[PDB]
Amino acid sequence: SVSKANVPKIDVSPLFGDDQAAKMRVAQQIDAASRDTGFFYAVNHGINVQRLSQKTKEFHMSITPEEKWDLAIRAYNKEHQDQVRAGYYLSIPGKKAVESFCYLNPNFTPDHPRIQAKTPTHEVNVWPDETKHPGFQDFAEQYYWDVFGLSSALLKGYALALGKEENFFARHFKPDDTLASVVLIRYPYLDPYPEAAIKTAADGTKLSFEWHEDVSLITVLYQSNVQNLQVETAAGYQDIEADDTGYLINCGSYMAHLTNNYYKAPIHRVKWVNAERQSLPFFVNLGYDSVIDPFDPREPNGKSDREPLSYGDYLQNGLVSLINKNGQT
Ligand SMILES: CC(C)[C@@H](NC(=O)[C@H](CS)NC(=O)CCC[C@H](N)C(=O)O)C(=O)O
Ligand SMILES: [Fe+3]
Repeated sequence: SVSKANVPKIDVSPLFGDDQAAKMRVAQQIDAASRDTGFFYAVNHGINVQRLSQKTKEFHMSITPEEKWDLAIRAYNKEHQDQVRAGYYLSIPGKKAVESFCYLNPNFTPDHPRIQAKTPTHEVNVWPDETKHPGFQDFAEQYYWDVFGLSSALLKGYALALGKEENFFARHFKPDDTLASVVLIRYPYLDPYPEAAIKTAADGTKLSFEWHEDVSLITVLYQSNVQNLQVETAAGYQDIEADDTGYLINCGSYMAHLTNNYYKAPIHRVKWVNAERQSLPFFVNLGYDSVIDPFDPREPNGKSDREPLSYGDYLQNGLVSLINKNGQT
């Protein structure tokens, strides 16, 4: 018997306005969800997720093996030594079902100083041919700033929930240097489904992706309406209900670090379900030199003995660790 997680639906629209009391009431709900299971659904977010799902589908279903090779990250293409984060992540027929496309800050150009200095985790996005995928790059770049704006509002709610001024996190979340990423993940229907892409958990559950903590400040996830996520609690894993109109929100391990585990990074995993579906996370990352002094909301003085962690060092070590533990995606 698997129980269902209590994932509240929070109306985040006051975070875009100037009703300070209404923002505090949103902040309380974010606090409550972050201290409970760690997940909530953001509703009334203003983002056209229907156009998002349709444009992502057309891209996933029309891209050819030739274009996948030309866009592949260096894990699949030795010629692309500079693409570690951005590019296409190929499925392996008969072996690996999941495939995805990842892109970073569109402001990362050859003219960008972080690219000029060859700073790790900074890459220039690669895109498919415009004539083969008309308007895809325009949609994708626009979506990046749409979810950026939504994430900036959410960070105001998280700051207020912790008793800080509303720009506590958002001041480090800037369009010119953010390391945030969009990942357009396809989970295909396959008949027969390759058993090499199905992992069996310790409790017998069939998984597509094992347990993990998110490498992020927060994660802003859209998924199609197929139930798949489970969150770990002390009483075991609980199913997270699907909702293809809202964004699912949770903290990453950088939030757990700076709050002295007051807001934990929930451990979650992906159940195996043989169904064509989408998973579209936006990983809210700060700048390479972003540092937030850790604090403890439990203590009256808020003092913490945790070392400040440069976000760039956190992100580089976290992305490598996630590959070593859960595998190349
Ligand atoms: C759980 C979902 C968010 C999704 N999993 C994921 O997106 C998993 C676990 S959070 N994330 C990753 O592998 C890290 C991708 C980071 C990205 N390439 C970058 O350079 O920033 C899924 O459906 O598998
Ligand atoms: Fe995750």
